[PDB]
Amino acid sequence: SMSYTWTGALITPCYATTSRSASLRQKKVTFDRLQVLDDHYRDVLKEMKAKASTVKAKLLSVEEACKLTPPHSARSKFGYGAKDVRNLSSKAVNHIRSVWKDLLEDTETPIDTTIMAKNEVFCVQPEKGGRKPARLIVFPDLGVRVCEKMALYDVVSTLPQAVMGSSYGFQYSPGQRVEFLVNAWKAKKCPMGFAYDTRCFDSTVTENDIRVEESIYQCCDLAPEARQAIRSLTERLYIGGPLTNSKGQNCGYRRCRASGVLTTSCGNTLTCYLKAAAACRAAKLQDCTMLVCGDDLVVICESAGTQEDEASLRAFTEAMTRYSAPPGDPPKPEYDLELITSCSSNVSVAHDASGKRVYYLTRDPTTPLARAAWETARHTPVNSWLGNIIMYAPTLWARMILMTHFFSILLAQEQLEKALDCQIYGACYSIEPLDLPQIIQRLHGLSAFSLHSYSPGEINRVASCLRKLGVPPLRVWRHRARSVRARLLSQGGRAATCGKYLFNWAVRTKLKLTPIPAASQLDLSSWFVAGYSGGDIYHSLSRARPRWFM
Ligand SMILES: O=C(O)/C=C/c1ccc(NC(=O)C2(NC(=O)c3ccc4c(C5CCCCC5)c5n(c4c3)CC(=O)Nc3ccccc3-5)CCCC2)cc1
Ligand SMILES: O=C(Nc1c(OCc2ccc(Cl)cc2)cccc1C(=O)O)c1ccccc1
Repeated sequence: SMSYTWTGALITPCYATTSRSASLRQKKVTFDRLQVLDDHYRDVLKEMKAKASTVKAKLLSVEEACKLTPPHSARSKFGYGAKDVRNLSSKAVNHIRSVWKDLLEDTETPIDTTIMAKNEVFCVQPEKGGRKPARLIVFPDLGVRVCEKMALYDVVSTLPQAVMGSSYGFQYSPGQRVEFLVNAWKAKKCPMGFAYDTRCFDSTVTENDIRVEESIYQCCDLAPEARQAIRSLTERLYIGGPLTNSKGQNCGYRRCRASGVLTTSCGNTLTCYLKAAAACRAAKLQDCTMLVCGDDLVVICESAGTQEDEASLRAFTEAMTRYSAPPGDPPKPEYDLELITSCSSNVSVAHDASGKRVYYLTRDPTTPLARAAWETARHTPVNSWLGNIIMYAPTLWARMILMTHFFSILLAQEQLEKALDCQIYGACYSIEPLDLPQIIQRLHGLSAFSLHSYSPGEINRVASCLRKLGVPPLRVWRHRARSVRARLLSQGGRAATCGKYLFNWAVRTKLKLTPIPAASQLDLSSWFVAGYSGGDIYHSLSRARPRWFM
């Protein structure tokens, strides 16, 4: 069937992407799907289902689902918003219960969704091609979104790890992700790795793929209401349904993956892993190790020879293509771990204070810098700069440019204690900048504060990027950081900890740096568990048992 059909009504609004480029994207994502399954597919599926059978899922109460709703989440068209939901207002709660009852009673009627163009900031690079069109977001009403959490929050948080095990990428912090990749690479006699990029993955997801995902969720121990809600949500929402623009006009119809449903990440991860694990068998790849994050797939295997590796890679592609997962860019075999770009990141190595080797994840900093620039210029709902500091804390660019620049602004605005929202693995987190030393110590280790001996390739990439974007050179940043550090140190408490730990690199005479005693208390239990892209998930960071002296 067609992934999408359009009435012709425009995708109306609500360098950066806008609704004007939405037409160009619609042409790309609108196509008929051709899917052929085989024995490898069926075998992998049964193996996945057997592991899913060990899961016991819980039905979330109305109160629990409401607290998971972001405060700025889209308002319902039924006279209430995210604030009313979080406060457990009578109107919001009564509507949610009516939506739930309707899922238990109605098993067939398609549920309405809103289609909208995403406004994301990308960089002005005219050296190769032109500006990329806006990505599209498809989401149901706020009421349907709360019910999705009640039925599937515990499923989508628990089931992917039980099924895929160590292959589930969202169970890893950036440090654990590097540990997984390095251990996998060094485990092979002669290693070969590749990244597989699917052209419009959400559009390649067929209605059978969605029914197959349900067959996996149905293996959980579920409360009868959860079982019926999952069944009704599959037929009425996940399989497809009608599209409505921001103005209320009928836009068309969807028969592929919705980007803004709770099961988007989980379903995409399961589907990608299933087709890839089956394709690995068809291509007859040796001792495979996979790492899957939604549509992002990386495979580390045992090399069979340059010509053989090229041949097996074409065979994997032909299998993936049959499964309705064709590539955008054809996959390339890599014989260095540092040469693999996975989740827009690559492995690099530095040294700690004692000269010991330390692996970390980095990336080209063009887009993180351009987005941080937009964020200082115009106040945005999500602060990509904060998330980049959290995720890329051990990197040369996040320490010298992002940390320095934003701590100087927070010092000037007297907003260090002010909690800001950032997206990590699709979920929204309300974090206070003062908590950054503690967070970094937990996700990356004490070493992240005393890392040095960066590679020539990494230094040159950071330096070239700064030149290309008109950003002052690294020496200017070291000078600015010494002032930021001094001002922070003088303020005491958590602010001094920010100066001492985050800007230790900026001083000629480096400090000892003992572990931060309060970092243990940080409740990070809901941090590197699962992916919730388009899931509309929110968590405010909390401290467990605070000591009076902290
Ligand atoms: O000795 C030498 O040979 C050269 C020395 C040298 C060169 C330039 C400066 N610039 C400055 O002082 C000013 N800009 C900055 O001190 C500045 C700070 C951050 C900047 C950023 C980002 C960096 C990441 C966090 C968010 C801000 C961008 N740009 C920045 C410029 C350059 C810019 O203007 N815009 C962009 C656009 C896209 C991407 C990055 C940038 C402030 C007043 C006058 C301009 C300072 C020293
Ligand atoms: O979580 C981040 N990005 C996402 C993602 O990460 C995969 C991934 C990327 C880099 C590392 Cl080091 C490790 C894993 C997979 C799915 C969804 C999202 C998302 O957009 O929320 C995110 C947040 C702040 C900086 C950078 C990335």
